Amino acid sequence: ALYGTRTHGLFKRLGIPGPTPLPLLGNVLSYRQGLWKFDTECYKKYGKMWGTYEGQLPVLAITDPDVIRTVLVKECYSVFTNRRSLGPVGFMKSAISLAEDEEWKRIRSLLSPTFTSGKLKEMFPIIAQYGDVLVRNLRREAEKGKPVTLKDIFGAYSMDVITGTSFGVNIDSLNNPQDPFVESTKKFLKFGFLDPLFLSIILFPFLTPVFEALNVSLFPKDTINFLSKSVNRMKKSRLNDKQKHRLDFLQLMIDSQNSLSDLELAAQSIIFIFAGYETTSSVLSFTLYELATHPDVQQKLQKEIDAVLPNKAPPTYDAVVQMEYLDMVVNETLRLFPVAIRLERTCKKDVEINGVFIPKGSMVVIPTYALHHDPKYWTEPEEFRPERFSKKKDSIDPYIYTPFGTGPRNCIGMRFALMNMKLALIRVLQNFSFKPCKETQIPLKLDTQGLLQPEKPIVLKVDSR
Ligand code: HEM
Ligand SMILES: CC[C@]1(C)C[C@@H](OC(=O)CSc2n[nH]c(N)n2)[C@]2(C)[C@H](C)CC[C@]3(CCC(=O)[C@H]32)[C@@H](C)[C@@H]1O
Ligand SMILES: CC[C@]1(C)C[C@@H](OC(=O)CSc2n[nH]c(N)n2)[C@]2(C)[C@H](C)CC[C@]3(CCC(=O)[C@H]32)[C@@H](C)[C@@H]1O
Repeated sequence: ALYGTRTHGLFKRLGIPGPTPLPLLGNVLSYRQGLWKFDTECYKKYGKMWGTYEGQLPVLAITDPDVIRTVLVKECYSVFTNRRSLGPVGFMKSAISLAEDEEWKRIRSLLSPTFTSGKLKEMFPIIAQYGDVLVRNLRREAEKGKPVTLKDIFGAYSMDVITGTSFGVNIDSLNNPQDPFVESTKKFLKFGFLDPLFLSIILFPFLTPVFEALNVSLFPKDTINFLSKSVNRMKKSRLNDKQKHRLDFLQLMIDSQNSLSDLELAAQSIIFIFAGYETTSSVLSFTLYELATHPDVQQKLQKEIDAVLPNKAPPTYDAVVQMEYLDMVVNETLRLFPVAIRLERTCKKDVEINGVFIPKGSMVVIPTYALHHDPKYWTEPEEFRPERFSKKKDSIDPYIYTPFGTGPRNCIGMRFALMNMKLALIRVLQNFSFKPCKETQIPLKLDTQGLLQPEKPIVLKVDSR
């Protein structure tokens, strides 16, 4: 009867193991140690499948590849079409990721042409120009002999490529410390699942219509207002530029208007900036950390770069995407550090998952981090071994290794993100070597809040070649 406990007997009734939930809270306060940690410990303790509660919301975690393939691929359109229902977001409900069902299919179908093979190849010289700025700014920090905080300069690179390619504007995050775009992303859900507003929605989902009527949002009003005005400024500039320009992300949405509302257009732009910034920055920083602590891998990778691009030859799109050892290094980094930590799907109706009848509205979790570190699938899972992804080896199971997800709801900017990071890695490894200093944290400790990120900022010594 009590509102805090109505569903907390479900998994016990179904014979599904899991940690005993607390009234009102469920198991959500166990997230405070980091979702990567909670999922791993539930996996090791309960096995192939376990259940938890976010407030009263039942959460079923699955690790079997075939069950994962059923949820993410086979029954996506019919059952598992959307992820969680976030809460009060305002107009950001129309963002491609947060849109649901047929509205999501339409928006994704409209935006997907942004990342065709031709469009990725077309925008590659824009990314290469920022790569030149990256090497030069990095040499400036290197030649003082002092260690380099990677997220400063690679965050600026990550924000520059997503801004220059999508909106056709060079905001020059790399050369303008105090970048309003970078700082606007910082306020969003700092405390993660310990965020008071987000936690109140988890405990009391019926508060969402109340907060929507009050224009309260999980997104910071300041961030939303700055990015919307920025998008609208670049938009008006594009309509007045009596000159040539790419058919880019911004133009694609402008074309949809002249035949997508002003708010919907802002929502897509805001999501692309959020999804593209911290992800690309973190993975680049994780990769260089692993290369600095594995100098044999760093040397071998530099040898492939010099063989394919002799005499510091500028990379081409084809060169970037076809360097085998570079691909394995990036894949192995994403195995160790899948920054989204897990995949989530909502049951839009009752469904039987692996002989288990799960009610409508429940959440299914694919614990990407736990599966990436599972010794059942990877020998010595904590070790950084790019040779795991050798083309000569057996094919990697696409439902165990899910750093970008799988199925119709997977990462739409996967190839774009892989091109950005590989371009940056080639250019800096053509010019520099990376090694740890006294200020480097070895081994790397993970934060407990939000995205998979280091507890302390990664700092490395950078020497010229
Ligand atoms: C290394 C960098 C990146 C990682 C690890 C990453 C990871 C992910 C993951 C795990 C998902 C969820 C897929 C699923 O639920 O099955 C996702 C979705 C998404 N990503 Fe990425 N991503 C990255 C870069 C980017 C970039 C650069 C963009 C923008 C250009 C982007 C835009 C999106 C969008 C829009 C979605 C939602 C797709 C949808 O719901 O239809 N991501 N990403
Ligand atoms: C803001 C975009 C959303 C809502 C959160 C994302 O996360 C971010 O984009 C960065 S979170 C952040 N950046 N800065 C601060 N302070 N927090 C996640 C977690 C991920 C990294 C990229 C993909 C996806 C979908 C599935 C996910 O796993 C999320 C997007 C598309 C989401 O729709
Ligand atoms: C799926 C990723 C996780 C597990 C949930 C996220 O939530 C999403 O990413 C929602 S994306 C979506 N919801 N509905 C649809 N259609 N797409 C949260 C809540 C957030 C928005 C983005 C950051 C973070 C960490 C701290 C949080 O607070 C969560 C990620 C990194 C989590 O690891």
